[PDB]
Amino acid sequence: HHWGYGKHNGPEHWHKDFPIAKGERQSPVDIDTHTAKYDPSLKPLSVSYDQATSLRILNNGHAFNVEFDDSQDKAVLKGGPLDGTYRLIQFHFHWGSLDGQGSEHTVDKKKYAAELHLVHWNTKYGDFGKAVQQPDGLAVLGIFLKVGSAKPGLQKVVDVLDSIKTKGKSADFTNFDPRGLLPESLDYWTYPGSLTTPPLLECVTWIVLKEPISVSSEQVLKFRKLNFNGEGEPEELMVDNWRPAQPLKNRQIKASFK
Ligand SMILES: COc1ncnc(NCCc2ccc(S(N)(=O)=O)cc2)c1[N+](=O)[O-]
Ligand SMILES: [Zn+2]
Repeated sequence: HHWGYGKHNGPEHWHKDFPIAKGERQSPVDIDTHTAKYDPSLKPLSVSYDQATSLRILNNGHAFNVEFDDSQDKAVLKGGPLDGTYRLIQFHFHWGSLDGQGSEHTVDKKKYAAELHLVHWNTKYGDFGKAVQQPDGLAVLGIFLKVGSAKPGLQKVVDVLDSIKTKGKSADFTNFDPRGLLPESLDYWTYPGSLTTPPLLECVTWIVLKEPISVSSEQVLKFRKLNFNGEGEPEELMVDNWRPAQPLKNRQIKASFK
């Protein structure tokens, strides 16, 4: 009976195994754009993805991760609100059963169809596993998806999904360029928070871009054809794998723009 997204093991249940679920800096949150403070000391975000080396794509039973070689400084996030250098390890998405929901963060209570998470770890901690045990260990860049025009740079990901339909399947996934998933503007909001899945560790500086990317109806339909279950178990479509907004508690959201 492990965690998941259903009535009996979904987000309302997580605090039983992972008590920090009710902690002081949980994610996601609703971004109240009128209450977010413009911070003219915030730097432009530096996204340096020119040398990213993707390796593999994996269905883990919750989402699918595109994993990268993070054994060298190749795909790094820095500046913005960050001190130092954070290395890209994987990206994944959260999405809905319908285009009206699917994002984890919301903007003035608006849900988007999906949300992309590019996960990076602080190089001062030497690796991902050590980084998640630190309050400034990860920087996750979050990008909203709306449905409209296709995102050409996403198609390579959509086309490999039928090869990892069920939990525990993986495939070869080399030479994927994550620059193709970025909107034009790097204007962002930022706040201190957590992983949005168990173990829910409070180790994340969240950087959420204001500008969503457009993906087609066909592209997000292919996400919804994935499965939560393993091969040869009853089919449970992989949809609605998002945690809802959590209390802001004692925190400020900063804006990099007016
Ligand atoms: C012991 O090490 C680990 N310790 C904690 N969590 C781990 N896996 C969670 C990683 C994760 C990354 C990002 C997000 S989100 N949705 O907030 O972007 C959620 C979970 C691992 N690990 O399996 O390596
Ligand atoms: Zn995520």
